[PDB]
Amino acid sequence: CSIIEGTGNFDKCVSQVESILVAPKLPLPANIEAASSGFESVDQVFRFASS
Amino acid sequence: EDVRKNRLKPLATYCSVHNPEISFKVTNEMQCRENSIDPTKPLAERMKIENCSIIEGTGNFDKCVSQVESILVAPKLPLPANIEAASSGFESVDQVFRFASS
Repeated sequence: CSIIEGTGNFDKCVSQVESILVAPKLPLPANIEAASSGFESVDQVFRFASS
Repeated sequence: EDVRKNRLKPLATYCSVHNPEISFKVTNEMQCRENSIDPTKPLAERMKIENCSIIEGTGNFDKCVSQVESILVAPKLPLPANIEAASSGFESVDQVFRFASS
C-alpha cells in the first residue's frame, strides 16, 4: 500500500467499523478483562446485558 | 451407555452451538473443536468416539505421561470453560509454575 484515498461512502464506513472494531470474529488484542466479564466485543454488551 | 452416566456429558453440553458462549464466541468454539467436540453436531454425536469400537490397554507408562501432558497438562489451546484461569494469567497447568513459583 502506497496512498490512502477517500471515497466518502458513510454506509460502507459503518459496515467496516462494525466488522473491525464493534463486532469482530475474534476479540481485539489485550482484552482479557472484558472477556472475563463475559464480553468479547461491543455487540455482546447489549446482547447479554441491557438497561 | 446412559447419557447422564457418560463422563463426556458436561463438556458436550457446554460445547453446543445453541449455548451463547459458543455461538457468539469463536474462541470457545475452537477450544471445543481442538478437543474433538463438534458444537454443530447433536449431543449423542459429540460424546461418541467416532470410528472406534473397542479400547485396548497397552500399559506403556512413558506414552501415558506424554499423552496426559499434551491433552490435559499443556494443550495448544486452553481446555473449555476456563476463562477464570486465563484471566489470572494461566491458560494451562504448565503456565502456572512457568510464570509463578514458590
